[PDB]
Amino acid sequence: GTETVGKFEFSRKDLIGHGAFAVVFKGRHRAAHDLEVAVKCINKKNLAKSQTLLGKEIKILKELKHENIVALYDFQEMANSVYLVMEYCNGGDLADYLHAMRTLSEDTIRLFLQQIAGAMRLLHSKGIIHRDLKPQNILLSNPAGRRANPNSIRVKIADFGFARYLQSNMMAATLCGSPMYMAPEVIMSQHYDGKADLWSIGTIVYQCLTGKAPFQASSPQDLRLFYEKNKTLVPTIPRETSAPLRQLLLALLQRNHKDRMDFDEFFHHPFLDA
Ligand SMILES: c1ccc2c(Nc3cc(C4CCC4)[nH]n3)nc(Nc3ccc4nc[nH]c4c3)nc2c1
Repeated sequence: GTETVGKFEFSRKDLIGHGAFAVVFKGRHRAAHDLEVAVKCINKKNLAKSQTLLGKEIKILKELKHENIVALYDFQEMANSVYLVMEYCNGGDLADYLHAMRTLSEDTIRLFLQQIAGAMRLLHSKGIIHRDLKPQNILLSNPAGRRANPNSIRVKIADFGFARYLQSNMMAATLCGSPMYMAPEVIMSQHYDGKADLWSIGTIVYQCLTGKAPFQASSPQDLRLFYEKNKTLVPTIPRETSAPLRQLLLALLQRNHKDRMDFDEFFHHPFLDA
């Protein structure tokens, strides 16, 4: 029936989410039932890798407290089980929101990107790269429910199981992330750095604007080959897109990470102001 983790409880009937490496249930605080949580647990179908990823996510999330990072309230790590008690975001993920809305207005995109940028400032200052940014890993919190403004929505980054520290004079080479949101250097099995995350942000923004990822293929292999053959990548951006947002997209969606927008440029882009 009811299972308990510290001061929190959940039942496995309340399944929120399922992946290869985690299973997520809705739960609540045992003493304040109105305080909702999401409890992330091992997926026993991939026991070893799931246990490893959840352990790593605990390590990273312990260091990252921010309004736009889904919060770790508590956790419980044992030899044969791992639980993470997470902030509950009632609005679901950005991918589903985009399906419902079809596209977002530039004003909404600005509101969401300002918030993503604030969380990315904290990762950058800590020397952490996320490596799995995609709309499914952006959660929305809508505390005001049906009576909420656009400004009311809070956006929060989730899933730090693939994140790592990267020393400023080093490069990463681990192949991870989701093919359609992976920087070209990542999917081509090359060395990469924090600018890979900036490509993924660019793809997320493009998808908000158009409803589609910017470069599509019938398979990851085919996407790799496409990136390998095309030295210049220009996403197809709708003609009515404002010039500042267009400039931002083109700077983020640079094939070559040397040419790509860097963090200081992203953080201070005028689109994020007005
Ligand atoms: C309706 C209402 C709420 C949700 C929801 N809420 C969550 C999820 C979490 C934290 C557990 C890790 C994030 N806090 N709040 N999540 C989901 N799906 C999901 C659940 C785990 C996820 N991990 C990465 N992306 C995920 C996407 N659907 C929903 C549909």
